[PDB]
Amino acid sequence: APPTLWSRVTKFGSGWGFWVSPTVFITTTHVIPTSAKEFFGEPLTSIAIHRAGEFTLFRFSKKIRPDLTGMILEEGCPEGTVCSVLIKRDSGELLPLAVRMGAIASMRIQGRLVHGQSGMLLTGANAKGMDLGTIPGDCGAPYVYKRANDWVVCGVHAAATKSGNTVVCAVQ
Amino acid sequence: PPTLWSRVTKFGSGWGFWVSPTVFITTTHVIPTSAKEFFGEPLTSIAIHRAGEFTLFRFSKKIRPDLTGMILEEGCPEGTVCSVLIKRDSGELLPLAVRMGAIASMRIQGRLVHGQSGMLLTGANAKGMDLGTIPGDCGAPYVYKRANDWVVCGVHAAATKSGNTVVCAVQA
Ligand SMILES: O=C(CCc1ccccc1)Nc1ccc(O)cc1
Repeated sequence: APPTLWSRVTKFGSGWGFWVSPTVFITTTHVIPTSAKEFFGEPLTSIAIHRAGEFTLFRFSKKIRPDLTGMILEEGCPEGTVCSVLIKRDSGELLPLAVRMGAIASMRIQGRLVHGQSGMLLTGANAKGMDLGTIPGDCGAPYVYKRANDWVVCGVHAAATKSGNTVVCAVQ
Repeated sequence: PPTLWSRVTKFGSGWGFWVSPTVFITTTHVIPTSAKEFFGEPLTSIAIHRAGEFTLFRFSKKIRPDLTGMILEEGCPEGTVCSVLIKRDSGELLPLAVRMGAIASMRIQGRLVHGQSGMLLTGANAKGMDLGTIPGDCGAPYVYKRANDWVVCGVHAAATKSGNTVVCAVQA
């Protein structure tokens, strides 16, 4: 995946978030620290926060990441698109996990109710574990795919099944 | 915290895999043709067992005492979904699901290669995404989980232009 998309993946609370532009940061709702009153040197009062279940978007009053260009964020992707989940793991290892996207679903994962775009990992037959699949620490990692020359981002990692074979992408 | 990924090591024109502290396996054509020592050990003290495009090195001291011994078998049953553990010079880890078929002699881009046939499950073309293999990937290992155990069953030897068909070189 291009160096420019890996530069947008930022360690955040108990998981990750993604810079769409200089002023727009998206994450997974449950990774946000519940007491936090300041983000990147800016108070709560100076930040626009749109929340839809497990998807949260922050828009700031000034350019946090002026090194960045605005890119396309969409409400999920067509059924059968293959995406990469841009996962950072221990020691500057970068894990772009291949996933085949399916339909909008509502599910129960280990007691919690989750809603988003379901997908199946293309890494192996049994994704359970950290070598071939996801860990709770990967929440907020972005779902991206290439189309006609450009790259699109279409959600953030919300959950994975007991077996690890199914993941859920929270969408706008 | 143990990891399979720690066993994948840069070697000659590609990669190799540590099966145990004393046992390293790779693709025969990536091995350097001019050499006196490999991992600090003089070739003097290295057993080399070649079977076509599969080579095994057994060292006379523990090069990786941090590792336990793993199960190595001569290929896997037909229809087993394996994972090819590709490391890139970018710092990327790319585990791709492959459906293994029959032992075969294959025309792959001009040349004849003997090993276990497989088909990538990412989709007929990777068009710019991390969904297929490149020449530099040769020597990467084929693994799958079976009960409580990882099995390694050979090394990445070749792939077709379209990238659909792959050959896993096996012990024999
Ligand atoms: O669905 C899969 C592979 C699914 C699979 C994964 C693990 C074990 C068994 C099966 N590929 C696909 C990609 C692109 C397409 O267009 C169609 C299919």
